[PDB]
Amino acid sequence: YQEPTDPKFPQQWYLSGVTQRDLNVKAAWAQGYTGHGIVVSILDDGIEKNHPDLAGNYDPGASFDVNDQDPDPQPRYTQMNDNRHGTRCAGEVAAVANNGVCGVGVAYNARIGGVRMLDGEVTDAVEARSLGLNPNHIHIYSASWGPEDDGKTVDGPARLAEEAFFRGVSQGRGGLGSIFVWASGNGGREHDSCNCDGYTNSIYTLSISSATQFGNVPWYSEACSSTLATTYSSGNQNEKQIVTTDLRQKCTESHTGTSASAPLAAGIIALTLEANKNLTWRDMQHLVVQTSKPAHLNANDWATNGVGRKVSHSYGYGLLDAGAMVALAQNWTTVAPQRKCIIDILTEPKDIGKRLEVRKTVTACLGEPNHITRLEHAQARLTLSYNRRGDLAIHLVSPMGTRSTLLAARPHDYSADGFNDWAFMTTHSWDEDPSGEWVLEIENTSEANNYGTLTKFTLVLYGTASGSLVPR
Ligand SMILES: COCC[NH+]1CCN(c2ccc(Oc3cc(C[N@H+]4CC[C@H](CNC(C)=O)CC4)cc(-c4cc(Cl)cc(Cl)c4)n3)cn2)CC1
Ligand SMILES: *[C@@H]1O[C@H](CO)[C@@H](O)[C@H](O)[C@H]1NC(C)=O
Ligand SMILES: [Ca+2]
Ligand SMILES: [Ca+2]
Ligand SMILES: [Ca+2]
Ligand SMILES: [Cl-]
Ligand code: NA
Ligand code: NA
Ligand code: NA
Ligand code: NA
Repeated sequence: YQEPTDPKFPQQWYLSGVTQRDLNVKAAWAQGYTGHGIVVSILDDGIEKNHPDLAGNYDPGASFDVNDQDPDPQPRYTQMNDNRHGTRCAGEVAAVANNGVCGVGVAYNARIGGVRMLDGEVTDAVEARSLGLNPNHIHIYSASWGPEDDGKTVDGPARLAEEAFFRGVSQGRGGLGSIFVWASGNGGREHDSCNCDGYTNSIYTLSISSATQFGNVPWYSEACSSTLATTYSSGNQNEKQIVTTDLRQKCTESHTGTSASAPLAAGIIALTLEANKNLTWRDMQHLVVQTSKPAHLNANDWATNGVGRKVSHSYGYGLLDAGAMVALAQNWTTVAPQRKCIIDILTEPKDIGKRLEVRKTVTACLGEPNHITRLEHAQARLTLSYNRRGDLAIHLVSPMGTRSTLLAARPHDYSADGFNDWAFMTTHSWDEDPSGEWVLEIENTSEANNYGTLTKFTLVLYGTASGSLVPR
């Protein structure tokens, strides 16, 4: 195998590293996987389709302009170069290799397109038409943004966009399901807590956080239980950043944030899909859980879950490992159909006050076709009132003892509107048996005499009843 000759490939440290601080992408290339036949679309501010490092892989069938309602996602050029982000992300996935220009994409033989959707008012219809673009042609969608990362917003897909997620994972990709890759957020300095973002908090999105070059949690990172894994991105000014294509046929060395991590993951998922085109949307999440690597990622919350895997709210299961992903994909056995076990927990509303604990022992739908012995995602769908929402912290403990943070205190969130059937999601109990005692903890982290009431707690379990591996 001959590594790329592109002039900035040596600067793509998160691919070309020889120090083991990389995504292990060369190992996938050397197994023969480069993204050939796979189609990825960047949901963002447009894509410079004539960029010298994108044109050779550009796919009009992976593109649309939902801001101006036409097929051409070319960015709107401005003095401040506002609409450059989709072009940066596109090159992360699929910049052309061995052509003397900039660097390379993770999946440098994949086809790449973009939906111009963020350069205008982002409505529910705009979101739905983007998520649902050409779902039997596009395999993988990459989205780096969501509701405001101000540390005080709770929002997610409205009805059309949520319908687009369900249609995508159910009928998309010939019934195997669209793969939606999401950035978990850039709200770290606002103390944002990313289960409050219903896009990354969705089970239908494969959610990705960031690590700095020296292996630390970047200033912009949001911790939450819905995240599944990590790719490298930017950090402090002694740490390198992401190197990729830029607007006006240029090359940047200063692409940053969790919004630069999701495209790298989308590229790795493209290599993995080339290795096994029959993988379902759930299969892909299983592969990420099983192959991602905690080693040398620094966090104070690494915890071993009930099946022996280390998990962090900053990093999920750790750094994506492209060589391991493509190796495990090749002989992967499709998972069983998804079961869903609904458990209404409360027998009466509960005052929250300073602290509330709710304990319930469940059988996880024993005796039913939705019996789950092998968990995937779990949700605590909560309806509660509180006088100042950001003073709340919420934890969920599984029968195996895994403590998922559902919500951390958000100092800027002054809302008195509480949570209205908000489906807080955790990935940290993946492959555990969910039968037994679950514990929900709601705590007032402030010294103020805050008040409110929990009126509904639905525990929703997803998973199967077959196929488990020996614990790690
Ligand atoms: C270098 O940085 C470049 C600068 N760039 C500027 C533009 N930008 C940006 C602009 C707007 C933005 O707003 C948003 C805001 C949302 C949240 N939703 C919630 C539902 C709401 C409609 N409720 C109802 C009841 O009907 C409409 C807004 C979602 C997304 C979103 C959705 C999808 Cl499916 C894919 C992607 Cl990608 C984003 N997007 C997020 N980001 C990102 C930064
Ligand atoms: C894809 O997986 C399904 C489910 O196991 C199987 O029935 C089908 O034969 C597979 N298709 C290919 C082309 O391998
Ligand atoms: Ca256009
Ligand atoms: Ca190149
Ligand atoms: Ca956020
Ligand atoms: Cl469902
Ligand atoms: Na965000
Ligand atoms: Na997700
Ligand atoms: Na444990
Ligand atoms: Na149990």
